[PDB]
Amino acid sequence: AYLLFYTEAKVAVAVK
Amino acid sequence: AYLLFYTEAKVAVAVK
Amino acid sequence: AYLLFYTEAKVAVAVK
Amino acid sequence: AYLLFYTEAKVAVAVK
Amino acid sequence: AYLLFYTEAKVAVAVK
Amino acid sequence: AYLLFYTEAKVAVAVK
Amino acid sequence: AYLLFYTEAKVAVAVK
Amino acid sequence: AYLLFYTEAKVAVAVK
Amino acid sequence: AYLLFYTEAKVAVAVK
Amino acid sequence: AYLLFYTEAKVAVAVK
Amino acid sequence: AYLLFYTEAKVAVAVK
Amino acid sequence: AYLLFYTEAKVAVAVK
Ligand SMILES: [Cl-]
Ligand SMILES: [Cl-]
Ligand SMILES: [Cl-]
Ligand SMILES: [Cl-]
Ligand SMILES: [Cl-]
Ligand SMILES: [Cl-]
Ligand code: NA
Repeated sequence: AYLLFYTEAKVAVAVK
Repeated sequence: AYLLFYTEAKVAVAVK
Repeated sequence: AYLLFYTEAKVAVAVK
Repeated sequence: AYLLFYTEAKVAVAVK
Repeated sequence: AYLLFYTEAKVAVAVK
Repeated sequence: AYLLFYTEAKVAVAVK
Repeated sequence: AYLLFYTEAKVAVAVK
Repeated sequence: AYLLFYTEAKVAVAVK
Repeated sequence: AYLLFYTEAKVAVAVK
Repeated sequence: AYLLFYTEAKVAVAVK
Repeated sequence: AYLLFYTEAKVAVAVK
Repeated sequence: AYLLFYTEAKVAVAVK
């Protein structure tokens, strides 16, 4: 898996 | 803010 | 676990 | 020049 | 935003 | 500018 | 040797 | 302080 | 492929 | 191979 | 081993 | 400052 960044704006991180 | 890694095992990432 | 940059395009962080 | 990781998502390397 | 490694020790990733 | 990666196979680097 | 970021949390740089 | 990669070539770490 | 910081001296980014 | 940087004028990156 | 950033003030680096 | 790597054998790190 890798770290997925996404914008909420502010940066947030998910794991895929 | 900074990236906080934490284990649930698997690593998860929060933004503090 | 290791935090390893990679690219197959942009870069991502793998969790190993 | 600095090599600065950033994200707007994947990561990219800015050159400053 | 930039992803900047930093230390005050341990190392952390700042989001700026 | 930032470093752009592309497939040429081997990874190759350009600048945008 | 590689310089590999890792986390067990903050991060650290492994020498492999 | 930030740990910033840079290049003048190989790379290097600046402590700012 | 992975982008791995590497040194034997200065640091380089290995493509693996 | 390694990422080879050169500062020519914008930075340029070769794969050696 | 791992790189240890510590205080001596100035930061210092030990290969632990 | 910047991190200087030199071999004394084992590699030593100095902050210059
Ligand atoms: Cl934890
Ligand atoms: Cl805190
Ligand atoms: Cl680990
Ligand atoms: Cl900054
Ligand atoms: Cl520009
Ligand atoms: Cl410097
Ligand atoms: Na969310």
